[PDB]
Amino acid sequence: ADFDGDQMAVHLPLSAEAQAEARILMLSSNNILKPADGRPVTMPTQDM
DNA sequence: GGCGACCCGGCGCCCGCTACGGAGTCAACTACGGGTAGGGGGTATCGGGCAACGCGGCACTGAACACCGTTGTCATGTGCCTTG
Ligand SMILES: [Mg+2]
Repeated sequence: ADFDGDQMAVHLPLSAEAQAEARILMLSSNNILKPADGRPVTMPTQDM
């Protein structure tokens, strides 16, 4: 997702189970490593 | 005469979402006959508006008895005086 111009859908987990999964499984901070080859993907390089 | 290419048909698909324009189009006819449906007309049936009149507590009716309280009342008992 570059910032040239891009829209991103936002979805709402409703049930207690859904927000539980989103809190535990689908969290942004528990997916540092890319599943393709198990290397970091959450440290981009453009500016920092 | 099954192999064989080849030929052909015939089919199967062809990243993701939002968000983003409108446009809308060429050749019968009449007669009948019914039946439904509308309209108003009139009619039986259901629904809305009022004071007595159901109640009840108690209250008055005190009236007529009852419940103590009272000073009415009586015939009948002590104390002093007179005579045996
Ligand atoms: Mg982009």
